[PDB]
Amino acid sequence: GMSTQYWEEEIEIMSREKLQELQLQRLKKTINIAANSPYYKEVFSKNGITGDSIQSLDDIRKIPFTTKSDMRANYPFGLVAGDMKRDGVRIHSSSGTTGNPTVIVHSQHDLDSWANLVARCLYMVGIRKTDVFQNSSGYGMFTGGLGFQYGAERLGCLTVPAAAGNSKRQIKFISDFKTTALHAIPSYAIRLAEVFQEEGIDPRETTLKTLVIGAEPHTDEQRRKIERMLNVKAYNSFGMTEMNGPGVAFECQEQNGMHFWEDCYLVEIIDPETGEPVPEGEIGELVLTTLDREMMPLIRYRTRDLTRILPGKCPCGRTHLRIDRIKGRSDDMFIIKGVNIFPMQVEKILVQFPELGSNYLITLETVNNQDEMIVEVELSDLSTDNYIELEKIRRDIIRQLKDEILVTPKVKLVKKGSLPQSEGKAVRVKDLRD
Amino acid sequence: TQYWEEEIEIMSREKLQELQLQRLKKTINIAANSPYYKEVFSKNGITGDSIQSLDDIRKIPFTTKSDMRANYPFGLVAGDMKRDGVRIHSSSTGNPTVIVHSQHDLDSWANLVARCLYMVGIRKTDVFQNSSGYGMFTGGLGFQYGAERLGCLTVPAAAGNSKRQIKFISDFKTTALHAIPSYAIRLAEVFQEEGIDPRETTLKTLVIGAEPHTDEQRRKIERMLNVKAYNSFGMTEMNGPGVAFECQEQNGMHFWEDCYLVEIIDPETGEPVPEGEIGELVLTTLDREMMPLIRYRTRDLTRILPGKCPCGRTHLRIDRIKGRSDDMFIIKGVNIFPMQVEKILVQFPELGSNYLITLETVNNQDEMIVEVELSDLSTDNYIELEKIRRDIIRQLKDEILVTPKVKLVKKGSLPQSEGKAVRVKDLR
Ligand SMILES: Nc1ncnc2c1ncn2[C@@H]1O[C@H](COP(=O)(O)OP(=O)(O)O)[C@@H](O)[C@H]1O
Ligand SMILES: Nc1ncnc2c1ncn2[C@@H]1O[C@H](COP(=O)(O)OP(=O)(O)O)[C@@H](O)[C@H]1O
Ligand SMILES: [K+]
Ligand SMILES: [K+]
Ligand SMILES: [K+]
Ligand SMILES: [Zn+2]
Ligand SMILES: [Zn+2]
Repeated sequence: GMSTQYWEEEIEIMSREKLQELQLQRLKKTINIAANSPYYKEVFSKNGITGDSIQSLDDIRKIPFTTKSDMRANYPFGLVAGDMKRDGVRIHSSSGTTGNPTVIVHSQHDLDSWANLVARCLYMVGIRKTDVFQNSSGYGMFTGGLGFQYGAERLGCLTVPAAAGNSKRQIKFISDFKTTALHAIPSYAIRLAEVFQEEGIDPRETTLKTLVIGAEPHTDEQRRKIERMLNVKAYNSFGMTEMNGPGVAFECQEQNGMHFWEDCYLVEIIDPETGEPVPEGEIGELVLTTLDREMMPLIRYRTRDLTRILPGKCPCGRTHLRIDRIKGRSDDMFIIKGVNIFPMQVEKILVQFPELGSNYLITLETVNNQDEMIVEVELSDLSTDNYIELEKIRRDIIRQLKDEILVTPKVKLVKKGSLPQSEGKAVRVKDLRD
Repeated sequence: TQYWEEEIEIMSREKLQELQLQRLKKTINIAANSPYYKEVFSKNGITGDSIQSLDDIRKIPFTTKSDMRANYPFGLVAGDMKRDGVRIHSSSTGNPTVIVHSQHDLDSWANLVARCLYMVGIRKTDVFQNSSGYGMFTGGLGFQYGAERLGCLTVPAAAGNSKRQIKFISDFKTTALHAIPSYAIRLAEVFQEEGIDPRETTLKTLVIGAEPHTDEQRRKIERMLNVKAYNSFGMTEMNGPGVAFECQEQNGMHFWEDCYLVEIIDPETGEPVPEGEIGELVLTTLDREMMPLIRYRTRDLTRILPGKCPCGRTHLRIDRIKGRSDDMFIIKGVNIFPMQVEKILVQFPELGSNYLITLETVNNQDEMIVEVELSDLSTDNYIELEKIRRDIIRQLKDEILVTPKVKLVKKGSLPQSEGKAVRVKDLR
């Protein structure tokens, strides 16, 4: 607190009263912009939302929630409010070809606001322009790639856009370029420490000092295990494509709850049953409204993430609220290797193969500290194929699943009737991870 | 014509040489701070007064790939990397080359890419899709920063997943696409597989590079997708994309002489070739500060196309890159380039674009086999296709001065590489 350094001091230690004043000003601006989108223009017309409906921050509960289903219904540009042809500079899309994915469109302002938030996060945990920042996140459509790339360049780091995979190349970059800061998912940070030992390098004696980990749920003990393996300080990083990507919520150097940047997001913790705010400090669904987005703002978006607001002031001096770890979700979505997957994406691929039966089972396991996804599917006794032909089909199933869910799964063709008789519900994901 | 930077793109040759000399002296003074060029300049008596004319650059020795491997990773870094270094890129072997950029270097690079896209008619109203690999490879971030700088609605699709590439083009109404020539053909084939006419999409402009390709292969891509395709040159050492680029005349690639000093040197003598002859492309960065490169031997073989261009731009044009020095192979003591084989295969419409040259040793003698896929448009029978196969062997024996074995294979039988297509497989 007495010796804490801030990227934007005036905003990061802003009084709660002036912070709420800033939220209300940006909330009115966001509602007036979103009114230009075809989607929110209909929502505001149906629910009588005018430019005078929002007079306080509590007036936001007048607006209905925006769901993933509504965004799929208005795919691809139903929620675009700005001039996409003149001001639109980027699209970020979620995985899939069997269904309508999620699309977020950004203007140059939106990219700058997003890069500033990521720079604010990196600076908060002690990362400076003198640091060598390596990003092991996937690039392309994944917001983790370009998100940290623009943020680290904005801070002034010597960036190493390593991208995903190739552990031996990740270790080569750290050794040759003297990397000090690394962005990786918790499970891959353990893999890199393992590969360091395989190549005869002490993972505790590298140039690494700071680690940024997120994208998937992990315990505080898992993080402390990563800190001991690599002799580093690891910080929890939260974000999602709908909210830009990285830079949404981030731990401070106290490593106790993730500070949510309330100047760019309005945070609500909602009871998934009633749809009403939970008692202060209880676990509920995270519902978010963008406050600095102009091309495609999102109002009261149901993340389906479950968390709580941690009570008490933080010793770092920052007044922005802190959320607890995200330990689960209120929908059927699962995360493997940091990638979000829906079970229907797997089913929509399997049904295309007449050699397969309708009964399938997706099992998630931890092997050698790395996450593995196994897809068991029964064979239809209609299959008039031998071993060589069925094995060629199995490889095609792996290929079509890899293209759809963006992770390589293990496909096992099992005998008809071998898989256990389900309760008759769509619950077909058996997670066996700790 | 419409220009991104009119004052520079149609600048008089006299003022363009004046600009080159000013930036050449600056580059030499900056590079003198690097451990590598500090030794090179001291050994060769290169001072701040050695360069008085653009011809005085021939006082400085060449920088090779071997020199960069020897000084890997930061032996040629001239600026303050800890303070001002904002990115490291790696080329696509042994230890890959490393180029370190400052914020100035990234801005100069992004500006050159936006200048290129604007030259071929791409505007902020276009939807730009980049199918280049994203990460250490300069094609990803290089075209991303350029297209955003111009103001395009960018689609960072990255490499692979053809079904997803086609979905983005259909749903986001993509108008401009960056792809390697071989992948542009793959996308057109996948369009047909998914029941979409590849000639009836929102695509208007294509940017193709990385792979050496013939003009006829480019015209084939233009007919498949009903687009205008433009040749894009670049390399990690020279930033990446935005180095050289065709104009709307599609006749030679304009080299941006405000950021690069171009030399065509004879690999034997080490002297400049007679004006317009084929030699090794030797390049010097003019607007790089963190890690400038002086007289770098690219290993690329090309020539400077003579005459001014009808587009009005005064920047010189290079011909297509016939091939790299490492791409060349030796069979029966005869030097042969893979592009010599491709230039003959493309003039047969019965053949596909996918081919593979395999080199083997049979009975202590070297043998050269050329596998080439048949196009689905071939309505010819056995006797007619065999007459074509004999004509292919004949025109090849006359071109490469060696008799090869030509085998017409089924469409899709030859392997497709993830990145650049592999045209030569040496098994000796
Ligand atoms: N730090 C984190 N801890 C737990 N879950 C996280 C964390 N960061 C992200 N997630 C999960 O990932 C989701 C965001 O996924 P996504 O939009 O695909 O972005 P990304 O490319 O980073 O995975 C969140 O809604 C949440 O469920
Ligand atoms: N337009 C082009 N036509 C032919 N060859 C090209 C072209 N662009 C690049 N190349 C080749 O690729 C080399 C650069 O490769 P590299 O630095 O690894 O970049 P990249 O990631 O795009 O492959 C050049 O030296 C040249 O041999
Ligand atoms: K730096
Ligand atoms: K995730
Ligand atoms: K645009
Ligand atoms: Zn704090
Ligand atoms: Zn021209």
